[PDB]
Formats: sequence, C-alpha cells, structure tokens
Amino acid sequence: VANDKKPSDRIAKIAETFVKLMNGPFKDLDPLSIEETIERLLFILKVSRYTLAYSDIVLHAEHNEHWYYPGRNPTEIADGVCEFVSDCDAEVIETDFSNLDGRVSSWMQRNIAQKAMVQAFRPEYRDEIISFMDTIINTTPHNTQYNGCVEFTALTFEHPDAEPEDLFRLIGPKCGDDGLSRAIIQKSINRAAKCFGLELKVERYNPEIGLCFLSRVFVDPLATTTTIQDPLRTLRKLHLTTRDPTIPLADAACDRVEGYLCTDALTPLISDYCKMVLRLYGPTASTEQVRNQRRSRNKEHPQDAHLMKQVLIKRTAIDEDQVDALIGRFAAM
Repeated sequence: VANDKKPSDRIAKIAETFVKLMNGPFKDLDPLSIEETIERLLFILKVSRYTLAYSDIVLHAEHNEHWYYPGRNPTEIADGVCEFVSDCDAEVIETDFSNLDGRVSSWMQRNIAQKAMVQAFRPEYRDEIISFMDTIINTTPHNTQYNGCVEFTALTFEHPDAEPEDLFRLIGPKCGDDGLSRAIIQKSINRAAKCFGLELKVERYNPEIGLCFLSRVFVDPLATTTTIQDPLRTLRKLHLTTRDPTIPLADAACDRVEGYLCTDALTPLISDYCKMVLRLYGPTASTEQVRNQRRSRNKEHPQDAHLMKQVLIKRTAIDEDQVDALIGRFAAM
C-alpha cells in the first residue's frame, strides 16, 4: 500500500540533521567490484554491490555503532542487548513496525535513504545510485535507516534544545523492524510516527513476561544474558509446518528441530517437542546428506534453568502444574 504522506516543515530539519549525523566523517566512498560483491556474503546483485559497501563503510563505522546493531553476530547481538539493558537499568521500550517497506513514504525514501547513499558514495557514481534508488521506489539497509530516522525524530522531539550531535549520540540499538529506545518517550513516539505517517506499536518492558527483541526473549536481562526463541510467536504455530509440499514432512521437521537445538536447546516446552519430533519423524526421514544436497534445506546457560522456566511460564501464561502436565503429556506420546 503506497503512501505519499510528506512530513511537516519542522521535521525536515530534524531529518537533515539525522542524515548529516549518519554521514559522520565518511565523506567519500567507492563502489565495489562485481567479483568482490559476489564473494561478499540477477536483480539483487546490482543494488547489493553498492549497498553492502555503503553499510560496511558508514553503518559499521566508529561513530555509527551506537544504533546500527544490524550486521553483527548473535553473540554480539546478545552482548549489545545486555549492555544496553544494563545502561538503561531495565528501563527500555520495544518498537514493532507493520510492513515498513510497504508503508515508507516517497518523501522519506527520497530524503533519508537516497540522501545518505548519495552523500556516502563518490560523485562519479551518482547516476547509477540514483537510478537504482528510483528503481527501488517504483532491502535490509532501508529498514535500519528508517528506524534510525524515527529514533532521531523521537530524540529531537524529546529534547529540542540540545545539539543534534549530542542528541544522536544517545541512539540505542536498532535492527530493522526491531529496536530499543528509552521508555521516557513511550507516548511521544506515537505522535512522531503520525507526523511522518507511520504506524508504531510500543510495549512497556515487563520483567514478569520478559522482553521481546528480534523474536528473542531475555529471561532476566538484569543479571544473565540467557536468551531463547520468542514463545508467543512460535508456540501457537510450531505444530504446523509451512514447508513446500514437495519436501517430505520428516526432512522439514528434522531441519526445524535442528535449528531449534542450535538456538533453543535448553528452552522449556520446546525441547520436549523437538525431541519428540526427532524421535518420531527422525527414523522415518530421508538421508541427511540428501537433504544437505537439496535446495529446501535452508528454507526453514544451565545455571538459570529455573528462572528460564518461570520466564517461559510467565510468557505463555500457563500454570506450573499445567506446565508439568503438558510436559508429561508431550514426553509420553
């Protein structure tokens, strides 16, 4: 659903200041060769060749590590999240956007992303990048840029008397559709989204139900960095498999449970399901080398185990006796 909601006059100066702060000290850049882009990490290649270099140079710089979390290993993500929650003393807010790529306006697209790319890249490459942006208007970096712009707008609205550089220095971790911010702008974020024309969903941090971030649940971010898959999103749908019909059910289930072990080995109410899938569909599945040579293969802390159990129960609103009964039923099947 395309939208053409231009922002107000005042917000334009805030957006320009945010873009300039994003530019930082990297005035000049050069495009990457086709071979280097191909070995990095059709239609994706032509934009990737420039966008990967732009991200790696500007968005992964010294003065842009405060907010651009997108682009780091999951261990690095967990470390950053724990550091941010320690800094904010467990006072953080979560942002959940609905169809951001389908809702970003033309003015935002042509005044944030296009401006940033043109300022980052060399003048001799202006035509190619502008043509690529025009083709885009009619991937990953766009969401991060939108999140950074919205964070800058919120910070500018919260403290209009501070210098833009100091305001932007407080930008918290942001990664695409998910991000973190101070809880003091919980109500003012909705007005900023309305001014830009975006829809924002915000939820106050609650230790009883855990914290939601990148479909990951932090059981107790104050002390431990233990983290698990989001139970709210996956439990209601994990019993149904959305793989293509051509794949046997056993191979898809095996890949799903292998990923779950790789990410959620010691999570209550999921380990039992994964083990029962491995016990039932496991022997009936095909050879694992066969599925490793098949395209659809990629189409999918012990100390606080008690606390993780209680946090999962709080997340799923299931009584402990009910949880034990469910665990017994799952294991005995």
